Amino acid sequence: EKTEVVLLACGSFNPITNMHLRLFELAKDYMNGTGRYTVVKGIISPVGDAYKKKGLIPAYHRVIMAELATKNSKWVEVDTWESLQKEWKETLKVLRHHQEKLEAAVPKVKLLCGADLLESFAVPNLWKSEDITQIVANYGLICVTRAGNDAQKFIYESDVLWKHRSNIHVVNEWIANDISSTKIRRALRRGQSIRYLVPDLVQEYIEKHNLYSSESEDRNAGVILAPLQRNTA
Amino acid sequence: EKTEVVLLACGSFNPITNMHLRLFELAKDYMNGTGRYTVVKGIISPVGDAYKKKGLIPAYHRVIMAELATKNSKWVEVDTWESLQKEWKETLKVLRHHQEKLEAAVPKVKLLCGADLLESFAVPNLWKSEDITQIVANYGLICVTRAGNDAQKFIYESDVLWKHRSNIHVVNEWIANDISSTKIRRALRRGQSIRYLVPDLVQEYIEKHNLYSSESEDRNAGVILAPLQRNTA
Amino acid sequence: EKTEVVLLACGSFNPITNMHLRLFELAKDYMNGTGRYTVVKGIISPVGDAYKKKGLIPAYHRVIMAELATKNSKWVEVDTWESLQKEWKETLKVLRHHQEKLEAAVPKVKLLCGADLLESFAVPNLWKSEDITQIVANYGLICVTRAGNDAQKFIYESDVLWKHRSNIHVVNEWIANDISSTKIRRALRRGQSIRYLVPDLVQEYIEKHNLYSSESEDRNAGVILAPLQRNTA
Amino acid sequence: EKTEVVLLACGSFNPITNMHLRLFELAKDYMNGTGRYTVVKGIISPVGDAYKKKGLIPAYHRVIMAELATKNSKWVEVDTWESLQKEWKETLKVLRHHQEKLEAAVPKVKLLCGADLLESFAVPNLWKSEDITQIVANYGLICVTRAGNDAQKFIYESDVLWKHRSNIHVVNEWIANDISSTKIRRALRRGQSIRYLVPDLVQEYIEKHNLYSSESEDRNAGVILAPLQRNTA
Amino acid sequence: KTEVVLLACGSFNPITNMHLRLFELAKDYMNGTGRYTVVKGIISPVGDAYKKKGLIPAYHRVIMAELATKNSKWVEVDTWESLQKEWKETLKVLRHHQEKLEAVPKVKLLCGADLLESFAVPNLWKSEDITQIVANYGLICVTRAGNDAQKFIYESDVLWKHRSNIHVVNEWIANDISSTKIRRALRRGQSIRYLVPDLVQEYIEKHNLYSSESEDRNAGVILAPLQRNTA
Amino acid sequence: KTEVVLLACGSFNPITNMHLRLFELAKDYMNGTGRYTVVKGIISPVGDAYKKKGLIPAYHRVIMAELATKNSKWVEVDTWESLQKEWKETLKVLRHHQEKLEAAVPKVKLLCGADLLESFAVPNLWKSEDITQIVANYGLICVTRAGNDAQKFIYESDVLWKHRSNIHVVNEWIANDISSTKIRRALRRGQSIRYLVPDLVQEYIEKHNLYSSESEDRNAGVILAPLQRNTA
Ligand SMILES: NC(=O)c1csc([C@@H]2O[C@H](COP(=O)(O)CP(=O)(O)OC[C@H]3O[C@@H](n4cnc5c(N)ncnc54)[C@H](O)[C@@H]3O)[C@@H](O)[C@H]2O)n1
Ligand SMILES: NC(=O)c1csc([C@@H]2O[C@H](COP(=O)(O)CP(=O)(O)OC[C@H]3O[C@@H](n4cnc5c(N)ncnc54)[C@H](O)[C@@H]3O)[C@@H](O)[C@H]2O)n1
Ligand SMILES: NC(=O)c1csc([C@@H]2O[C@H](COP(=O)(O)CP(=O)(O)OC[C@H]3O[C@@H](n4cnc5c(N)ncnc54)[C@H](O)[C@@H]3O)[C@@H](O)[C@H]2O)n1
Ligand SMILES: NC(=O)c1csc([C@@H]2O[C@H](COP(=O)(O)CP(=O)(O)OC[C@H]3O[C@@H](n4cnc5c(N)ncnc54)[C@H](O)[C@@H]3O)[C@@H](O)[C@H]2O)n1
Ligand SMILES: NC(=O)c1csc([C@@H]2O[C@H](COP(=O)(O)CP(=O)(O)OC[C@H]3O[C@@H](n4cnc5c(N)ncnc54)[C@H](O)[C@@H]3O)[C@@H](O)[C@H]2O)n1
Ligand SMILES: NC(=O)c1csc([C@@H]2O[C@H](COP(=O)(O)CP(=O)(O)OC[C@H]3O[C@@H](n4cnc5c(N)ncnc54)[C@H](O)[C@@H]3O)[C@@H](O)[C@H]2O)n1
Repeated sequence: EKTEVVLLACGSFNPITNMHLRLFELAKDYMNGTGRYTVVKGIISPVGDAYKKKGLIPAYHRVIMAELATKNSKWVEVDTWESLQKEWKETLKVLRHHQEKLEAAVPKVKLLCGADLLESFAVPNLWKSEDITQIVANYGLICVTRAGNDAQKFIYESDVLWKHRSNIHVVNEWIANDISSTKIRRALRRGQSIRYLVPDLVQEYIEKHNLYSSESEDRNAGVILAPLQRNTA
Repeated sequence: EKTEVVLLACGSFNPITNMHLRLFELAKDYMNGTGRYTVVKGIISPVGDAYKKKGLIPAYHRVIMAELATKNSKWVEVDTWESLQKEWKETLKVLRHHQEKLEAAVPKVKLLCGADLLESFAVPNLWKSEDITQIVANYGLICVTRAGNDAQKFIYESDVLWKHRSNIHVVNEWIANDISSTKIRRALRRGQSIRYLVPDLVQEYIEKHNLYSSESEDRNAGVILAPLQRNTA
Repeated sequence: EKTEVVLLACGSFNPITNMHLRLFELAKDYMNGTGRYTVVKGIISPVGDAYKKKGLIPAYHRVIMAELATKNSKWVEVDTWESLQKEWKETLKVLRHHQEKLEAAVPKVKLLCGADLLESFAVPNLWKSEDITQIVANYGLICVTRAGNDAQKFIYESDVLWKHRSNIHVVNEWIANDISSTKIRRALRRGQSIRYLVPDLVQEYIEKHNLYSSESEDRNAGVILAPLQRNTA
Repeated sequence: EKTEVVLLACGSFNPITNMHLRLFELAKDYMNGTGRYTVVKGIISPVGDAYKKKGLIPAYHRVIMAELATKNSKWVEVDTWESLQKEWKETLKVLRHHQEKLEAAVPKVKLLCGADLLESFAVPNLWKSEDITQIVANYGLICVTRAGNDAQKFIYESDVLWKHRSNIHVVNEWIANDISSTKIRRALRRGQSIRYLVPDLVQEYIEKHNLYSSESEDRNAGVILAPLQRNTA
Repeated sequence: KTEVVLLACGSFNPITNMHLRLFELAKDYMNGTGRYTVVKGIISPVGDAYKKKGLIPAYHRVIMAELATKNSKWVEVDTWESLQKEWKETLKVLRHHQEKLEAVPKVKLLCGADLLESFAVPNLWKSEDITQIVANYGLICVTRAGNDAQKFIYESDVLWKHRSNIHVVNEWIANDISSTKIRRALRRGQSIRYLVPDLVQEYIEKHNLYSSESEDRNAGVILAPLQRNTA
Repeated sequence: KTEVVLLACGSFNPITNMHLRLFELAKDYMNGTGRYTVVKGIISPVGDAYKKKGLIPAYHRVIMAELATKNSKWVEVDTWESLQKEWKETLKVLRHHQEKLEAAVPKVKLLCGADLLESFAVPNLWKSEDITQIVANYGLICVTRAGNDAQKFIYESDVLWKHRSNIHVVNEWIANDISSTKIRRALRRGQSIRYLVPDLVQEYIEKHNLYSSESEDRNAGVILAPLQRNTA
């Protein structure tokens, strides 16, 4: 009766934090709460290094931190397909990849994300307009956020999003958590504690290997983010 | 050279969450960061049932969760003295109890709190005025908050806090993660997940004893908060 | 397939304005837009004089203004049942009266209101707690507003509303209005035009009978609102 | 004794809405209210197609809607001069034309506008600086807005406007209902009701001719707004 | 062109650059409409009978006001209200000054939005006093929160009805040197140089006028207006 | 207890009660920490080579600064910077004054508002090595009403955060925003600026009719010296 859903979260996870994990908890409670869906699985998909984002450390490490973070998760797992791509892959292709994989009574894959990601649809050249359309019309978004009217507004201001609003589920986050990866790296560079902001095993892995520093933050400096490069050219 | 410091936090811890542990980490980085102090220990002291606060579940439950929460901490521990007293004890007595206990070169106990508690100083009949003075003049306050200017202002607006401002340290939390006990109890009453908001051992203990509910929320309904009863009469 | 719905707006309509009529258009588009409902009728039900609200003019006139306002509406009508009650009737009973009437495959009546009304649920004694419960659980509320996180938040802070959140639909209204009856009456007493804020026929009816003045505003001065008097005593 | 005044509003009126008409009502109450003026007429002057604004439908439709909107008004009418010119006309010329036309103890024509228009004086190349000076110095400006202190600040920040401020009247709208033309088109594209947001005859005219759509919104896409083209090149 | 006399009542406990600033702002504004001509400014310190918490001796407040205006061509201090052994309503102070001028310029009350909004504080003003002040004299209300004052006026049928006699003067230079904050600064021994005129600063320092003790004067005592009007 | 000298660089166009208030606030703060003793305050107006739009002749600015502090027991004016032919970096001004004191030696600290601090992010306005040296070897006493604005600006910058022990954020609780810009605007419109600046500065401006639409246009279109030098 209810539609089975698989939550897919793409992102750089640089590094993964408690907020990324909360995203799944919140979305699951929300989708299951509607009485219309059954969340069967969650997937964390770290982006490959060809994404070229500034300060992005090696994919293998981000994949290991995510596995450590979901070690004790009964329903959330890590998928490495994206991390292994020599050519950065569009989110639309990742969704397609996962939907097809499930096909091989079939659960539907929905993109799990936050407000920022939804709003980035308006950054020039970051997304191919046709991609935005197929993502909302054929897959769906589960957008979690502390600024719900911020997202509702953004959806209202765009004809394509408004038209497919039935597939964009905005999930309010009442507990104010804004544990960004960027503030974690900043904390690490300064020798500050990040305990209780990221799983214990992740924090331990990061400190053991000094993964984050001024130097790592410099990776890809002056380089153009893959999507931008490819959509402008 | 450096003044050694023991950070003490009184509160209901109903229940303890990642945020209370996070307060300790933050306060310690800040105090050690000044170069003028060395934080040798943190103490979590749950309030005894005589506090009579609404929704306050039994102290043994709150103490065990706080103990489970700090089990894997190397410097934060729980002290049960206050929870075991038959009569509710003023924060100043708790600070004094602990300061004396250390005398037996001697570390200074300092109160660790959020802006809310600092602000509660103005609540009529909540604090004896000589208490506030002794606390800030003889012990000290380490006030952690996301609303820095709020606290700075509160201090600026009181002749006494301002006079002793050198003994009051406002610590800014740039990684906003406000996991209140109230929001946790609300989530629990609603069957929502609190995974990653509190230590796994705390969650497991909450689950096993089905701790928070509409009925628990009702405890002490209509009773008058202990310090209010005492200071009024 | 789709659930048929009848929207019922209770209120003083003192006087009815363009925003009251907008409520129906918005709600209808929203409900039919979900693809899960079919709005078959709108009902404006002006409150009887026994409600005793300060400044409330005779019900006969409020009913006439509502009739004139919906003269050209194909689906929104006026029901006088409430206006004729010698004893003020609780909204729950009005809802019940209309649902029973429909039972003579049966459409469901839902209360159409704005966020102000939803929030009035917290005014001490204004609403019987069990009434609120039965309204959200057995009928439903379609709440329109320019402050949706206003309403969303109000629902999140109440266990009973949250529990029945599936029966409460928040409809964002992006075209920022704010045309309260109270400001229309203030305008009239000041001899200001209210054309284009209310239907032409309503404006003309008001002008012809000098309905609103300082005298009309004093009606019921010093009298307690019916629900308050009945729930307190 | 009292200076007679003719309020003139230039604009695209694409489409006209209840808000554009309320604007005249408010300004009239204000100007007459001061005891120093007598408003004898209001003129809506739709901009011609040569303005080249994106999404601007043909002037005949906009003029007709505007006439339908004012058919039932006793003092506000539509003037077509501006729209009949082959070349887009500077607002100052439109004002001059009308002042001259009245000289055929003579009423003063004053520009009637919202805050948006006022603030557009800062847009690079949108207005020749001598035009601004002449408009405010020789005719006058009646600025109706819900952001009164906003308009006041904009005037304070400009030497030109401040110097002639006695000829600028900021009228506060306390009964806000910002029904922008942009939001009306947005609603039309989406099949949403606009009943009670525009005069019934406008609404019916739009509906009979299916006026707004994705296609109309594209008109002049990529074409440079006439004033910009003129004052730049 | 109507001649206007700006009358400012209040504690001036102590007078600050902001109070003086009020006159300059109002003058430029009224004179700027072309419909008026400001001829004089009168600072009138309230008498000690007002009984407001922290109010120091009128002798000092009068003296500081005089020092503040010593070099003022058009603003002066009127010690009448101060020498009143019985606290006088603002209306009566306006009358006193109107009647004094006829022995003809119109006296208008100069003030801030606080004072205007205080019309809503229970029993602080006799409603007929409000009506007569706005109706028969006029308010020149200076403020940084202009919409604060406009909304307050819009919300009251009485003030609205007399809106033409209530001139709201915006002040765009965000400065709010309240007396309260000057006292606070002095109790804590911080400098207030450049927030009040040099002579008032020097006067205050030389006599250690403000303190925890001076702040406690009249503690627990009801405000004159509140007493008279409630009983 | 470390002896300190507060040095304020800026256009001072014109100086107002607020710039003066800035010194009083910082000195009270610094002395109140019980770790410092503020011995002197120096106001140093930028030279005309700054080329900032609306910047009137440096000589007038210096004189108003002198009149403003004529009665100041501890704050004085220094024309060295205004007399240089080429616009001088703040780092060089600080250095020049620290070297002048060396002739138990007092430390010169830059006194500024949040704007200047935040200006560190303006592209090409400051050499990054210059920022590091100013904060590491001299220090910043930043006065402001938006304390969290500044605290946050510091928190977001690794170099500033790193040297935060040398950056003191002093909260101004008595809002006192008398910007030079608003003073010039008021004067152009003939409004009174009495009690916004010291009486003597006010009298001087009046006597010389200093600010006008015309002066406000000085250097119109000219690129600010730092931006010019750092882009080339
Ligand atoms: N297909 C395309 O054209 C395209 C353009 S960008 C893009 C993908 O978008 C991603 C960008 O990742 P990133 O590093 O910028 C983001 P990051 O990895 O930090 O975020 C992962 C997810 O968590 C969300 N999130 C983060 N913090 C919060 C919070 N505090 N509250 C609620 N939600 C939160 C983010 O919006 C995101 O959806 C990449 O995976 C990239 O491949 N696809
Ligand atoms: N001595 C007295 O007169 C007196 C009056 S009240 C009082 C004591 O004060 C306590 C009040 O406890 P409670 O249950 O209300 C508080 P709770 O137990 O929730 O808080 C514990 C501590 O965390 C702080 N804190 C909480 N959330 C945050 C946050 N999100 N960010 C930063 N800091 C935060 C609080 O200020 C407090 O210091 C009691 O234990 C009581 O004994 N003493
Ligand atoms: N059953 C009870 O215990 C109970 C308590 S009060 C109550 C009923 O509640 C009603 C209160 O009526 P009233 O005069 O206070 C309200 P009014 O008649 O002014 O409003 C009618 C409806 O329009 C809504 N509304 C008005 N303006 C807007 C706007 N600008 N934007 C969005 N929505 C708007 C209001 O929320 C309301 O739902 C009465 O009918 C009363 O009988 N029932
Ligand atoms: N002369 C020039 O150099 C010059 C440059 S632009 C210009 C003219 O200015 C015009 C602007 O056209 P447009 O498309 O923006 C007209 P639009 O139809 O959008 O607006 C008409 C008027 O209503 C006002 N208004 C709108 N909404 C509100 C509201 N919600 N509350 C209060 N007031 C409101 C607007 O500011 C405007 O004055 C054009 O007609 C153009 O010819 N003249
Ligand atoms: N007649 C009555 O019923 C009545 C009630 S209160 C009253 C009189 O009202 C006065 C209240 O004096 P007080 O001590 O409370 C006020 P204070 O003396 O501090 O203020 C004097 C004036 O300056 C204004 N002002 C203050 N700060 C600002 C600012 N930052 N910006 C712009 N304007 C500002 C105030 O509103 C006031 O008009 C007294 O003189 C009292 O006699 N009369
Ligand atoms: N060295 C470099 O690379 C570099 C780039 S810009 C620069 C210097 O920075 C200066 C900029 O001067 P300017 O004319 O832009 C600023 P202005 O002269 O107006 O300011 C003087 C001082 O007052 C502070 N201040 C201003 N308003 C307030 C307020 N309201 N509250 C608290 N404090 C305040 C300012 O930050 C500044 O430190 C110049 O002297 C210039 O030489 N150095």
